[PDB]
Amino acid sequence: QIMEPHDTLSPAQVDEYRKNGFLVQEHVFDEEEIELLRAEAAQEFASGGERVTVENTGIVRGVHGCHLYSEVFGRLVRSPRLLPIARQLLRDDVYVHQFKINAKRAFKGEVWEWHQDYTFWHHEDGMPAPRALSAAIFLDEVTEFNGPLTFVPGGHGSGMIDADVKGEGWANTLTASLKYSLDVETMRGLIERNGMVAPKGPRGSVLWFDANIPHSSVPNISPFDRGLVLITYNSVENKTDVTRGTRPEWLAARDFTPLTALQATSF
Ligand SMILES: O=C(O)CCC(=O)C(=O)O
Ligand code: PRO
Ligand SMILES: [Fe+3]
Repeated sequence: QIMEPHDTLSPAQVDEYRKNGFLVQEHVFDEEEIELLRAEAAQEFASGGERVTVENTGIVRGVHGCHLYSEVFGRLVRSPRLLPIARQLLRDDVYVHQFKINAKRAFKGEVWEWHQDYTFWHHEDGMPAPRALSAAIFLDEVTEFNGPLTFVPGGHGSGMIDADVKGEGWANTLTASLKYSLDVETMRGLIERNGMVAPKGPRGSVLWFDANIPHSSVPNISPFDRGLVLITYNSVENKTDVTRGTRPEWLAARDFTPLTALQATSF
């Protein structure tokens, strides 16, 4: 049987990723593949227990660490459409630091405050450097009006930015109101210098973005959902210092075994 040979990014695509801190590949997965991922996401929301977050409404907001519990999601992170590019960009073997599905229901979502993901991973999880990235799979078309991820392009180039801390514990690392949000003034400067961009794309697209790029999103006023599957790949050399870790495995992985690609089988 045959998997399609590993595809990697072009030099131009790599350059664009390093400069901007994000990159969209359209139509990586087809509709049937997206429907399978959507059905598995629904199962995870229903059966995820303590791994599930909820929104004012008690409506499901997020589920975490699904690659450890779902055979489908365990295979997805090894996909030949994903793993080769993560290896290319991080210039290493890689593993999954974090996995989450963020629902942003039609008419329903919440405001994710400005943040850098690395700030959490560094301070909560002991990630020593920002040699990590996230792949966001669009389960639905992402538009202007359904609460797209919004970035400051080039905003990753200064590194970790000083952030207000709010409360001990980790409960508020997954909430609308975030543990590390960005100085109102620091953001103004960044945006005045670099601007703001919300990448769009059809269902089945993949949005790659740097661990350190500032991002945000608003509620969904469209009649259409905005499901994102977010896979955070980390360089194996950049494995986190488990002695400085504070969160469970379904938020911050502790098995640093290098991922290998999915091969074709008869089942
Ligand atoms: O789903 C969103 O709009 C925000 C996701 C995010 O930035 C995060 O979970 O860190
Ligand atoms: O706590 C975490 O790791 C994720 C990434 C930043 C927001 N929540
Ligand atoms: Fe984030």
